[PDB]
Amino acid sequence: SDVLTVSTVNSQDQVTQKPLRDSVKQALKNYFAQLNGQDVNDLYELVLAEVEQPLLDMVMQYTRGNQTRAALMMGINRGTLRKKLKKYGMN
Amino acid sequence: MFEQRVNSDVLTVSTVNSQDQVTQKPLRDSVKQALKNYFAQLNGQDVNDLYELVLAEVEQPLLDMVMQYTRGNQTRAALMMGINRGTLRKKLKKYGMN
DNA sequence: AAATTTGTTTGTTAAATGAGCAAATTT
DNA sequence: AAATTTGCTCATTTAACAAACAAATTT
Repeated sequence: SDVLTVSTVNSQDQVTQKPLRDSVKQALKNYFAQLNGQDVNDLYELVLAEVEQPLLDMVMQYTRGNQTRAALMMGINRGTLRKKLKKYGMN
Repeated sequence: MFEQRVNSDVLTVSTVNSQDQVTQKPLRDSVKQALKNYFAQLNGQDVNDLYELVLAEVEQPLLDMVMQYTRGNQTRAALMMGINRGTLRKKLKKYGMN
């Protein structure tokens, strides 16, 4: 049914799968909670910043540094991929 | 004085440790493990859409959550995400949030 | 009766793309 | 020594943008 998922344990020590989208809902339920109406500004860039980096690490780890297969896996262009590598100084 | 909160620490999730103790790990680690899990279970099948897959799994709840916050208001939501109100309206359509 | 937000459009800017190449690098 | 990937470039398609503004809505 749904492919991006993370392991959760309940009080009965049962491990169990739960979408990543549910974790993001939580990270942000929390983000806002701990603000007290202080303006947010760049939340799109913030969330994305934190999602691109682990995606890039993990697909470069998988494709043994091969930038070319990485781009093909992710479905982005070799250029794009490089640019993003510079952005996070991952090169 | 104020204490440093690194960017990893700004979006965080509730994890339990080897001592049955609740603690806040970065969201980025949850993304890392989602993908680890994902590769393990792939078994040499070709992939061609992993960016668009991760993006969809992430934008959908970023949107869902921000529009709850602005009690449905598209203008503030776009100001507070940092994107043009047109993109926002477009992304919202993309997932039928209207 | 405001003030704001929506829904839609326009022209402009910025980003992403594909193709091409020599020169490194892996095979 | 052949095959592939890198590190550029250029040019082209596509997305994101800010600025409008009448019509609907919320204050």
